[PDB]
Amino acid sequence: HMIIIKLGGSVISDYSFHRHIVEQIAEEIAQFYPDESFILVHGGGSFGHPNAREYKITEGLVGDVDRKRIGFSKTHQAMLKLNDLIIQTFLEKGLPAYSVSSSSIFLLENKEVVYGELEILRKLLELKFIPVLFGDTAIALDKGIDILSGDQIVSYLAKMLKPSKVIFLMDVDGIYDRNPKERDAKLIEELNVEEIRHLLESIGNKLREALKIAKHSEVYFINGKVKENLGKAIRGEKVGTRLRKLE
Amino acid sequence: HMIIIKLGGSVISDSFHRHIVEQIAEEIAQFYPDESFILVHGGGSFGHPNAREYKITEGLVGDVDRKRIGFSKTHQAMLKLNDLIIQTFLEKGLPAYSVSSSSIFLLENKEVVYGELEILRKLLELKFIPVLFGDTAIALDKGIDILSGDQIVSYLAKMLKPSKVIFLMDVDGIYDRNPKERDAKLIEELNVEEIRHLLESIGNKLREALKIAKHSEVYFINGKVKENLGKAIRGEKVGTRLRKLEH
Ligand SMILES: Nc1ncnc2c1ncn2[C@@H]1O[C@H](COP(=O)(O)OP(=O)(O)O)[C@@H](O)[C@H]1O
Ligand SMILES: Nc1ncnc2c1ncn2[C@@H]1O[C@H](COP(=O)(O)OP(=O)(O)O)[C@@H](O)[C@H]1O
Ligand SMILES: CC(C)=CCOP(=O)(O)O
Ligand SMILES: CC(C)=CCOP(=O)(O)O
Repeated sequence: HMIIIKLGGSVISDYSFHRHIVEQIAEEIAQFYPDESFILVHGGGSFGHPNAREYKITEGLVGDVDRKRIGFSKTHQAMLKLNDLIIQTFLEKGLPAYSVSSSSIFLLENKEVVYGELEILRKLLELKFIPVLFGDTAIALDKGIDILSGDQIVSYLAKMLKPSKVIFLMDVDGIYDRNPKERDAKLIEELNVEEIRHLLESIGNKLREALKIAKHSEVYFINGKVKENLGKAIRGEKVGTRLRKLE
Repeated sequence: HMIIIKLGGSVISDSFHRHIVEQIAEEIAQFYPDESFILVHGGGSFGHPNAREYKITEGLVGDVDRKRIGFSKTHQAMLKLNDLIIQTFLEKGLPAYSVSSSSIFLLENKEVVYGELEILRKLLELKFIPVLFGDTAIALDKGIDILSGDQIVSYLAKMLKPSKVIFLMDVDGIYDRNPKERDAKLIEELNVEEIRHLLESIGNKLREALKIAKHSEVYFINGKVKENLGKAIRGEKVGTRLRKLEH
């Protein structure tokens, strides 16, 4: 009875910010809160990618370690600024969004969460709060520092909290049989593991994490810039790309 | 071999005293990275108004829908002040990293009864400087509550057992009478019996200090004079000194 919604990076922003679509997402959620429990995870957007790439966080604690520590902290602060933008938008619509710093509760190894703290998340959901996490800088056991993607957060949360469904808000209507740039690109309504592996053999992080998530939850990939898509996915109606739970 | 420094809300705000934070950072730089440091700061003029307004200390009672929104608003203001302090520390070349207190702690009777400490340890190991703040917090009894900096410091003292805990205050230390009286005398060496004498006649800080002294040496110093922090870190004579309890 809990839904995890992953706000795409290109969805919420591009240091830009699309207030209108965040209001749309909040209004959509308000039609189901507080009857359903929601965890939100928002991407780095135009706030975290600048500093992460400028400081090359994914390289680890190598070379100029002092500059990399400073940039680690600056990138986290920028992500906190974006998180505040989103949280304020959600509060304005009457929804009690509450911020949870991903780097405070997660440890990384090989881009994957290998250590987590979920009790405060559980209690937040129990008191009918909407916890809002974000792709973040994170301490990595192998390379000191790394970038924890929102997809990995969602996969850890999926395998630990076993939500009812996981909804990915993307810039496209769902998963396509080819690159949507191409002219003949067709949208896959019902996704299966066969076409997922076929697509991977030729974004890929998203398909891999979705393969893992589908073990525990039903997955949706929808276009987050159209309001009714979120409600349709929450209500289980036909919308976007559906990846049913692997049985 | 690690020192916890608690920045009182009166020296960091009451508003933002950038110069005092800059002095604290310049003093800390004399020991980084040979000494491990954790920093906790209060609400000052950021979390105190919101917490007084939304009546967070009453818990989840009355109009709870407003209480949740105010809980979140207070946390966001705390994050804003935290960012001010963090950016100040970063400009001076110290890798201060923001740890969200409400993300890793759970309260009962205003005391931390649940806590996540592994990320703090990993931050200290990788020569980072964690910076926590007095915060809003989930309470197991009243739903929501205000987690003060003194309680954070007492919990971290129990768990991590720092070499010392240093309280930065508006005054030179613990006095005989109130410092507003002309004849007040500064107690340069505090013991259990002098503490107990003082309580029977701020008191929260003294109770927490009595608890902390079981694990660590405590210093009460004036945060407005730059050199006091370094005098306390090196163990020199400064302010009030509560030695670690023996038998
Ligand atoms: N078959 C496909 N179906 C859907 N999207 C695709 C496909 N092939 C390539 N893409 C592109 O990959 C992108 C995936 O975004 P992604 O990188 O997962 O977001 P984030 O940066 O938040 O992780 C989409 O914007 C889309 O343009
Ligand atoms: N016996 C005393 N010795 C020293 N200071 C005192 C005493 N009694 C009251 N005070 C004053 O009361 C004020 C309360 O400070 P407090 O708000 O507890 O610190 P913080 O800002 O860390 O919470 C202090 O600034 C201090 O000047
Ligand atoms: C700070 C940062 C780039 C986090 C990861 O972003 P995303 O969730 O992978 O879009
Ligand atoms: C959010 C809030 C009122 C924090 C209070 O912290 P502190 O007791 O001033 O250290």
